[PDB]
Amino acid sequence: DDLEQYLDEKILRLKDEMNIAAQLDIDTLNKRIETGDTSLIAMQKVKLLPKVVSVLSKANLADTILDNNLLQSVRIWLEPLPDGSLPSFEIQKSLFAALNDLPVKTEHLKESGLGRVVIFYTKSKRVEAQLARLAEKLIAEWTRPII
Repeated sequence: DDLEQYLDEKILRLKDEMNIAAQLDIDTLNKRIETGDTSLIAMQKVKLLPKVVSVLSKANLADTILDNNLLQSVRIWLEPLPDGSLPSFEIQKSLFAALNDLPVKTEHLKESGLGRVVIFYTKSKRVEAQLARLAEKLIAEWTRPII
């Protein structure tokens, strides 16, 4: 309960770091676009990805991850930009593999916005089939009646 506050703060700091990385990468992309300089490339998310995968993979962190809406930040990494473009394949595959192991429920999808993003992955022509089908399996599962 102070052990539980320490876990919360640790997940909340990752949540912030993920959002800062995503915003930095968007700034870089916009600059690469404005200037046409292809030596500018967004790297903040990929540098942070190993930590995100590590944390998301820890069984005893599931409750803290789910209770602190870390899936919101996961959703921000996955979500399409307004032109419809997606993060790299490596980010998609790493995040979806990590989500495959988390006990996600409808309430988390609603609160994080992840539900509508995972649905988008089931439909977008830009997504590799293996990930589109995994997205379709996960959404069915996460929203299942619960016998």
